[PDB]
Amino acid sequence: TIKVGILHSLSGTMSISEVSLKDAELMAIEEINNNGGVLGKKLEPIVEDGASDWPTFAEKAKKLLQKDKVAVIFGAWTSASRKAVLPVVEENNGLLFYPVQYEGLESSPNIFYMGAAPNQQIVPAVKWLFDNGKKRFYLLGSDYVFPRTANKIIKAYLKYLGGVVVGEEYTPLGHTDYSSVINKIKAAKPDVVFNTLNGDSNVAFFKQLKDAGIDANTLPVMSVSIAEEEIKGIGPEYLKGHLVTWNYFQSVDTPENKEFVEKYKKKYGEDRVTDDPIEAAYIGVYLWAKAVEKAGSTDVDKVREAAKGIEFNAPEGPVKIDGDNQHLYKTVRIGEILENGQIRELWKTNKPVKPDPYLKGYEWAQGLSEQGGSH
Amino acid sequence: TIKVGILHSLSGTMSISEVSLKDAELMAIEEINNNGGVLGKKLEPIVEDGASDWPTFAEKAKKLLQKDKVAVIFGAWTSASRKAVLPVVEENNGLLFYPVQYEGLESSPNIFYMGAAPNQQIVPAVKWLFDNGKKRFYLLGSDYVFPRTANKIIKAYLKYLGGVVVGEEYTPLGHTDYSSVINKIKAAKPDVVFNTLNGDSNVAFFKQLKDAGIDANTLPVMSVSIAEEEIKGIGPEYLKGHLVTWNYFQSVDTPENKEFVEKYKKKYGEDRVTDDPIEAAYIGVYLWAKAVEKAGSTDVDKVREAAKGIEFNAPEGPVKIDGDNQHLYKTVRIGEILENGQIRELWKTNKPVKPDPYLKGYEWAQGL
Ligand SMILES: [Br-]
Repeated sequence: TIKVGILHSLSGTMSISEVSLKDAELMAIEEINNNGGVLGKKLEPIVEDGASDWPTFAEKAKKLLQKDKVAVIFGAWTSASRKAVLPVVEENNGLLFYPVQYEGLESSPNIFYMGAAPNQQIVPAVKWLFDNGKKRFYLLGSDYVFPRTANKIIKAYLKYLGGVVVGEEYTPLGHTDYSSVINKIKAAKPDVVFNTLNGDSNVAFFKQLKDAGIDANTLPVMSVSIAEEEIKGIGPEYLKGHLVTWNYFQSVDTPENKEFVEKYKKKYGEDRVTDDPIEAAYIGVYLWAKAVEKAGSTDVDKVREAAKGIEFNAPEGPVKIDGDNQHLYKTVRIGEILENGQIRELWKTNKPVKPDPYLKGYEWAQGLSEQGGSH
Repeated sequence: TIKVGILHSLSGTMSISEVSLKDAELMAIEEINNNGGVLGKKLEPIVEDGASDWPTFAEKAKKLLQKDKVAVIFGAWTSASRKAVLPVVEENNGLLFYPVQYEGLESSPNIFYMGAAPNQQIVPAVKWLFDNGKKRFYLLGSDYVFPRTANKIIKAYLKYLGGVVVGEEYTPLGHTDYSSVINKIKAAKPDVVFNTLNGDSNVAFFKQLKDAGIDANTLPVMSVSIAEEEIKGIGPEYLKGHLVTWNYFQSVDTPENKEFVEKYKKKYGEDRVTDDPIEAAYIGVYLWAKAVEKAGSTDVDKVREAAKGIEFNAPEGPVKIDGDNQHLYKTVRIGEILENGQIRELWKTNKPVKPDPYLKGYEWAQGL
C-alpha cells in the first residue's frame, strides 16, 4: 500500500470545520482505491488529530513523515496550523495538500494550496461590497496570522477604492463572549462587518448577534471562513441573509457537482452538506494521485514536477494546478445564505482566476508581504 | 492536567457509528472542565483513530496507556475492537470505558461496560418478538464475535421458547452486496429478521432490502447495533417501520434527556441526533469522573473500588455501576422507527434491569 496522512482538527474549537474535511478526503481515497488505486497499489490513510493545536499539528506532521513514512499529508485549516506544518514538510521534503482559503503571501515548494488565494476570495469580496454601497467596514476576526494578514490586505484595498475601516477587533480562537464586540459594532454603526472568525467562535458570535437585535437587513456580515457546513452547525436561522465569498457552493449547477453532492450524501447521509473547503479537500486527493500517476512515482520531486499544469473537472468548474506557485486556478463566487442554509449565488467570475498569492497583479498591494525577490 | 484517551473508529466501515461517540465524550469532558474539572485539574483528551481495525485498536490503546500515560480510555465499539483492547488494559492495569451493546459472556476487571448486557437488549428483544407472534427467525449479522455469540444466545433462547431459526448468514464487516442474502430471505419467508450487522454494511443492506420490494410490514427487521445516528446515515425512508431494542432513544421523555438533547444539538447542530451508544459514551465520562472524585485519585485500583454502586441520573433514567461486574443497571426499551428517523417506544421495563452478562438468571443459558 501507499500510506497517506490525514491531519485535521478532530477535537477542539476548529473541529466544527475540519472533521468534514477528513470525510471528504476519505471518500476520495475510497473512490480511488475502488478504481484500482495508484501505481497498482491501494491508498492507506493514517488519520491524526491536530486537536486545534498548532504545536500538535507540527509533531503529528513529523510523525506521519518520519515514522509512518507517508507519501503526502492532506490537512491543516488555520494558517497557524499550516505555518506550523510548513517547516516540517520543507525540512523533510514532504508534501502537504492544504484545502483552505487563506491570506496568501506564501508559496512553500512543499505545500499545494487547494483553497482560495486572496485574489480569489478576500480581494473580490471587498470590491463587490464596495461596488454595492458598503463603504464603512468593521473588521472582526480571530487573533492569529490569517485574520491579521487578511485585514491588512483589506485595509490597503479599501484605501485604494476610497472606503474606510471604522472598527477592528480580534478575539482568541474559541472565544465565546461577543457582547463587548457587538456593543462596539452597535456604537460604530458600520455599513458591513467583514468576518474572519474561524472555528466554533462563529457559533457564539452569530447567535449573540441576532439575540442582540441585529439581522442581515440592518447590518450584513461578509464571511470568508465559514460555509455550508458551519452554517448548519451554527444554525441557518442565525445566518439567513448574510454573505459569503468562496469558489464553490453546494448549489453550483454543474454535472460534476450534481454527481459530487449525491455521492457525498450517499456515503455520509442525505442531511450532510458540501462546501468549498470540502470540495478542495476532495479535489486535493485526486490531484495528488493524478500527479503520482503522471510521475510514475510518489517521489516528492517527481510529483512536484508532474503536478505543474494538471487539470481537473472539479464540481465548482474547471480547476488546474498553477505551476508558478502550486495554488489552483479557481472561479470566484459571492452568495447570500438562504433559510435552509444553502447559498444563493449573486456574482461570479466568467472564468477561473489565476492564483496570485502575493498580489503581484494588484498595483496597490506593493508593500504588503515585505518579502524581497520575485516571489 | 489529567490526560484521558479517546479511541474510536474515525475512519473505515465503523466510522458511521463511532465518530458521534467521540463527539459525546468530548462534550462531557468540556462540561466537566467548565465545572472546575476533576481533582482540581482539567481533563485533556487524546483522540486516536482505531480505523475500524482491531490490530490498530490494540496498538493505539498501548500508546495511550504507555506513552501518553492516560488515566482512562473511552472507546471501542465492535466486540472485536474491545477484545483487542482487553489484554492491553489488563496487562497495564489500565481502564477502558466501553459504551456499546454487546454479547456479554465477559467481565474484565479493567473494563467498565456502559452499553447493554444481553439480558438488557438481545434477550428481551427475542422474547418480545416471540410474544408478538414472530416464531421463525432469520439471523443476519457481520462475521465476527459479537454477532456469532449473539446468534448463539438467540438460538438457545428460541429453543427454550419454542421458536426456530429458518436461516443464518454472515457477511464480513464492510460487505455491500446483499443480493444473495435477500434472495435467500425471499425464499425462506421468515417471520422476522434479527439483524446484527455492524457498521456501514447496514447502509447497503436496508437500501437493497427496500429496492428488492420488501417492506417492514411484510418482513420486520429487528436491529441491535444501529440507532438514530445510523438511521440518519442510511436514510429513514429505508428504515421506517422497522424495529430496534436499546436502553435509550432520543425521544425518551425525561427532564434529563430534554437537557441532554438540547445541549448536544446546541454544540453540534440542530440536525444532530442522539442515541443509546451516544448517551452511554456521555455517561461513561461522567461516571469515570465521579469515581475519580470519590476515590480522590486516578489510581485504577482506587477508581475501581470507588466506582462500585455509583449512581447517575442519565437521560434514559437512573443508572448505576453494578459492583458485581462493572456493567450498568439500565432500562430496556423496544421501539419502531418513524418516518423522521426517530423512535416510537412500544415497550419497556418498569425499572432498570441489573446487568447479567453471563445470563446466570436464565437456566437455558447454562452451556454457552
Ligand atoms: Br472524527
